[PDB]
Amino acid sequence: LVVTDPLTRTECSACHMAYPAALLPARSWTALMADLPNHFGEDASLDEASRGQIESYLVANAADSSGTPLRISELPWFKRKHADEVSPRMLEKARSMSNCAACHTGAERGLF
Ligand code: HEC
Ligand code: HEC
Repeated sequence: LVVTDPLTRTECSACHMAYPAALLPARSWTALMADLPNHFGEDASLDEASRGQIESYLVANAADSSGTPLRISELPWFKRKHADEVSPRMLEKARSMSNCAACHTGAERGLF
């Protein structure tokens, strides 16, 4: 779906779309939030209080929440579904499978 949390939407849309919490399990969000200085080659670090607040939201709304991958793009379903649907040229043009909006026009609205 859609990141509604203002702090998360603000801090985590700085270099890419704000990935919805529901897309990763809690342990993956915790892992990512624990090493923001070394976040996929970039320094995404935050002040501690903010880090904990964002992490709490992500964990509470995670894929395995009530009611260790680091990438959505490495999940079993993701690999399986995109293998059929994405040409090598589509991938070349989008530059990375992380760039959901290059292919999904409604990504920022939770529409895939
Ligand atoms: C720039 C300084 C960044 C900020 C701030 C945040 N992220 Fe990031 N993220 C960044 C890069 C360079 C990448 C790799 C992109 C690529 O093409 O390989 C990522 C990737 C992610 C991912 C993985 C996407 C995927 O392939 O499935 C996630 C889940 C992610 N980032 C989350 C995330 C969060 C929660 C952030 C705020 C704390 C955040 N990112 C900030 C660069 C930057
Ligand atoms: C182009 C290079 C793409 C990028 C980058 C991402 N996606 Fe994608 N996705 C793409 C296509 C052509 C399709 C098939 C469309 C169809 O209706 O059949 C998809 C499919 C999905 C789906 C649906 C999965 C299913 O159960 O069938 C989802 C949920 C999805 N894509 C999500 C997604 C995310 C989160 C991305 C960034 C991390 C992302 N996609 C990138 C093409 C491309």
